[PDB]
Amino acid sequence: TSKKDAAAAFGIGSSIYLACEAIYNRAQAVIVAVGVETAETPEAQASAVIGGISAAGERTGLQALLDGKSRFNAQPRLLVAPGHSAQQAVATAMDGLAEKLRAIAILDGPNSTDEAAVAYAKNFGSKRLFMVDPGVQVWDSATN
Amino acid sequence: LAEKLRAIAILDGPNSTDEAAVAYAKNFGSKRLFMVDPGVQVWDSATNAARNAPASAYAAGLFAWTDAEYGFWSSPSNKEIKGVTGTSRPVEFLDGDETCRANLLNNANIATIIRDDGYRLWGNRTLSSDSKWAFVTRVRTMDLV
Amino acid sequence: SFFHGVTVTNVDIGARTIALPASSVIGLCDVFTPGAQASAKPNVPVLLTSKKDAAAAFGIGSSIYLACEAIYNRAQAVIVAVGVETAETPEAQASAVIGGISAAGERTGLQALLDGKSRFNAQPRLLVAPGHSAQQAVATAMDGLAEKLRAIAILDGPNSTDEAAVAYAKNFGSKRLFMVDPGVQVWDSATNAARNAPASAYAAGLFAWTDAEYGFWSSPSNKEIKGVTGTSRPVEFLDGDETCRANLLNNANIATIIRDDGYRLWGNRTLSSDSKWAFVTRVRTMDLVMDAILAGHKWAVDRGITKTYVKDVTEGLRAFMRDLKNQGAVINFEVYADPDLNSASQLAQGKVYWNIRFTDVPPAENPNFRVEVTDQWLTEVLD
Amino acid sequence: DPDLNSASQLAQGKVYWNIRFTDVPPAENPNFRVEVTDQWLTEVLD
Amino acid sequence: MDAILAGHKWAVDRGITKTYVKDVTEGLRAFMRDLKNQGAVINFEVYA
Amino acid sequence: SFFHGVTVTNVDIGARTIALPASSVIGLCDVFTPGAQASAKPNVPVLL
Amino acid sequence: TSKKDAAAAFGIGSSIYLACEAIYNRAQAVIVAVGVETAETPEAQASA
Repeated sequence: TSKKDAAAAFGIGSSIYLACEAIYNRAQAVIVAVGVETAETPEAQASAVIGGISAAGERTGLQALLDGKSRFNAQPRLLVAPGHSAQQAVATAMDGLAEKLRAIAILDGPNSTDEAAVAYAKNFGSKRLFMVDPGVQVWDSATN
Repeated sequence: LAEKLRAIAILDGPNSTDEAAVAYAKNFGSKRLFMVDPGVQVWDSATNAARNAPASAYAAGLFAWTDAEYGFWSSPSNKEIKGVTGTSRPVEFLDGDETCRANLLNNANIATIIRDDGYRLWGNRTLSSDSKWAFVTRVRTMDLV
Repeated sequence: SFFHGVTVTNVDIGARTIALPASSVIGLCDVFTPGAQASAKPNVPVLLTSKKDAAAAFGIGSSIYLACEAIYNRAQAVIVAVGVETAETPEAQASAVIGGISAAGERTGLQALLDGKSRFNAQPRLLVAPGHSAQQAVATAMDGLAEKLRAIAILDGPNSTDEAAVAYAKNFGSKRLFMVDPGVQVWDSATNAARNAPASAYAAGLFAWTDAEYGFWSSPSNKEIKGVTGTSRPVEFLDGDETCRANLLNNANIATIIRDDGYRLWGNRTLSSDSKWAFVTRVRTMDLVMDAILAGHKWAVDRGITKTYVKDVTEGLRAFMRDLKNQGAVINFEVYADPDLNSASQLAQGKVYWNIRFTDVPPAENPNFRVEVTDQWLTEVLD
Repeated sequence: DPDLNSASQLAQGKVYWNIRFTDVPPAENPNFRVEVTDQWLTEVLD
Repeated sequence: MDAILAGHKWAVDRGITKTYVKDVTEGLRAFMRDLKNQGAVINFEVYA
Repeated sequence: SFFHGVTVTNVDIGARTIALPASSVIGLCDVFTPGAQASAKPNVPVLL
Repeated sequence: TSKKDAAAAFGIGSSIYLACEAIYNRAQAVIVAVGVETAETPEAQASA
């Protein structure tokens, strides 16, 4: 529920705290953040964000957002996986998850040319998908 | 078994070209048979890559979704298939051309997956030799009333 | 108990909204010399949206940048430009402009404009091959291409005498062919002199300017051409002579560029054999309301023919033509589901028929005035 | 059932009824027949 | 006959809408009315 | 299923307009002297 | 009836849970799943 709460939970400087910093600098919001461990390859990173169900019988990746109402009484309405939603597999997993929550899954296309943005937006056809193409250039406090 | 339970058996042919799928659907000349030929390409968590799904359980998810939102009297084609990152042997349907290989597959009473990176179904036809029962809406509603 | 609890449903039975597909995308295919200053491969389509982007893709001074400079100095349009390489013989130069398909199944020449919607979401409506449309081989393959895109393939005849243009326009007889005969004499800043332009891209910018200024239902046949300095082989239109040299080319379905300093387009007729599809306004408005309906009713492909389905397609089709009628595009209309075709057998096969009759706005190419003197009111100066 | 409910079968004690219904067909081919006429051109006079 | 011929060269490809014939006629009635109260004509009748 | 999809067809059943071909085009044939100042050939037609 | 019960009954990595994940990602339905063991010969896996 605050910017200091995200740095206390996920550590300051992580790639999900940098998304909570992006939200709390503009609005005063309430985030149900999942947080996954950093996988080795960018292929196996998409396994972590999509997730599924663990061997212990528990949802892991984006699927754990369905516990937002049963555990916090906060059902999410904006589904954001920043950076990983540019992959076709994660954006389709968040496509059907946005109908299990009646949420608006805010996608973001690839940061390449505009031809590769219309070719990416021609894959979805779903009414609960909002796509923001151009990559924002923001100041990094780590690498200055 | 579909005549016993009054169900609709959702089939799927091989992942070869259309010449091998039309020749497979000619064996079936009865209703309660729904053919979805082109294989859905889905992402696998084990190999961390794409996997050719048989695309028989994705039409079943589309059949079970349209009965919740629209109803059992509604055809599940022109509705979005979700969880799909593409189609093995991608089917062409450009604007309205009858020369496309999508309409050359629907004329064998075979539902297809047509859009760019495969995001909807295409076809209402069952594999029936009767002109009356050549609709998956009429077979689903007669067997339910 | 089918369900024990609250059932909140979204019925989704309303009428939809039909929009127009922007009517102003220009297909271009002209030669250029590829290298380090040109960032375009010599057969792929490039989406040029500005004058600086046409120079960064094809290079300054190329024969296709000079056609993009012709459009962007008159209008502000979207150019889907292909670009090709120079052939050694002009007999085999027409084969590179037409193209066809490659060894890898990729369309190369003018056929690459069919990828304009699948790649850039911009389907071209003006098919312009400047300089190469004077050959009959390119223009026959551009008319057949204009039936694939529902476009108006803008031609330009040879810059010889007027009989060479009448004999060139006799071959076609197609309603998607708009021909501008006299070659524009334009300033060339590469040689610091005045060259002769093929006068096809200058009429392309006139079509794309009136769509942004007066609408897609408006003929460009009275509007100014900006970039020119004159006209090669000047044609004559004096005041009101129906036997002028300019009017005899419009009578042979050929548009012209008439006045001193060459600043008017004159002619709104296609090369149509039928007198129905003569005006380029009626051909343009028909392809725009046949493509808005086709690409706007992709929601209604398996919705189920109920009584409220046909009633909410028609009332969403009536509102499309009504929003065109007060806009000025059509005069009146009559949208109605056909009772004589929507039988109980045709509905059972999944076939529903709708009729959209309408009248377009014809361009007033000949306003007559019948002036007379009389002595009817002569006894009115009496009190 | 009009052709089966006979007086000779009423004594058997077995009357017949028919349940017919017309199912909603999916609109798999929504044709549009759009034409350009010159009927309302005289409407442009006042 | 030359004021009308050289003064209506804007209306060569405007398109026949209801406001076109309205504003050519009512732009032509004002030309003859400005001739009537100037003294050139006595009366007029301009109509499509 | 002979076609699955939207079918927009222009039926093209209007009544066509007929125009008058040419009021006065004058065919001429009289003698002349071909040479330097005369740009015509002594048998081909010349549109004047 | 849910994705948890389809993974509790058959386990992840099973070919029938991959079918149940295909249904529950799109709809929310009741699945009567049988589940069989893998046969060696594919000529008799259809008989299984």
